[PDB]
Amino acid sequence: NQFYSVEVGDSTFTVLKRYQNLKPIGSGIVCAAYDAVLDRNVAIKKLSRPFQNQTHAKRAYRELVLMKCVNHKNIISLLNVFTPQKTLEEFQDVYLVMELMDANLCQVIQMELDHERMSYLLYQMLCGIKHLHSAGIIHRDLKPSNIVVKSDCTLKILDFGLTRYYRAPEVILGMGYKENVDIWSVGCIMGEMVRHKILFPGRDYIDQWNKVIEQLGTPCPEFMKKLQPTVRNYVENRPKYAGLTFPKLFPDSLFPADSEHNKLKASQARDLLSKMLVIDPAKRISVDDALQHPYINVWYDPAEVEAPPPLDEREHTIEEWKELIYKEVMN
Ligand SMILES: N#Cc1csc(NC(=O)CN2C(=O)CCc3ccccc32)c1-c1ncn[nH]1
Repeated sequence: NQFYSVEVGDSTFTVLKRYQNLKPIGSGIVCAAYDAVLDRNVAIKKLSRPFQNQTHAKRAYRELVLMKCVNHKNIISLLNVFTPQKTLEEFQDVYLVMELMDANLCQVIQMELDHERMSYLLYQMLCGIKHLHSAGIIHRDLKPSNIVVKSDCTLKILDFGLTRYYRAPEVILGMGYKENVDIWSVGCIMGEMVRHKILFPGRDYIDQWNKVIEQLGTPCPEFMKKLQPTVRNYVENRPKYAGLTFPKLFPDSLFPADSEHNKLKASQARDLLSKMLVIDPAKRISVDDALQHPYINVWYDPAEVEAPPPLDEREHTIEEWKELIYKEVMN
């Protein structure tokens, strides 16, 4: 038999013999191992009875189908998909072996970043988001914990979307959305790279909206009327805020600006934040326009952005789901 069992913290990883010296980075649970066939490190993800519920089964199938479908240098790639269980009656675990990077984007927010590396990181996030939007996939739940970094600094994205600090007002207020809903989430990550404090740290959905209007200000009347009247009632009732200007939100001291190059790049950065951190999606800058911003466009590469783009969203019983995933694991 090809596999071998190894104990890792709580769970028992029973992987192939090609993967050796596993190291835990979990929560699915994630292990970092060495592939002996490919001669390089990989990331193994144990899906523990992934068909356990519709939320689990729907996302896991979504993450399966899309990764073997999509192929980008900013969305992590699948290298091997397998299961130790031979039959469907025995089927219990799905292992997703996929490309390994060096660190998490949270680990990066704890650091001082020069404009050169920061604007390149952000550029990369936009490239993947753009390419996802061209497949008809809008992420929505974009977060740093779901973005991985190499010591390059090259960037890749782990998940495909759908801790809540990075969701857009329209997502929070159930308005319905469009492509540029991921420009909000980036502006939350960019501003966090600056402050090092999380921008809108709300304990609940209602509490999080307060931390938006305190800093940015109560959105325009034109925006208000597009809401669910029942929800619109609540927002129109909340106190009015003048909304602090972006120099006051991101003061001089935050940015590295000792040289003239840095001084210019600091305003170009704040000019970007100001366009991304907008409450009304009708006034919020688009991915296409953001890549053309003087801060970002210095990295532009059509070979990456304008790359070729590559089924439904249905309910299934957990008996129906099982077979569905097993089918796509056996491929
Ligand atoms: N799936 C998958 C993954 C494919 S790659 C990857 N993670 C990385 O590449 C980088 N990374 C982390 O992110 C967590 C911290 C960490 C420590 C040591 C080595 C890599 C990582 C993951 C992952 N790590 C944690 N959850 N998911």
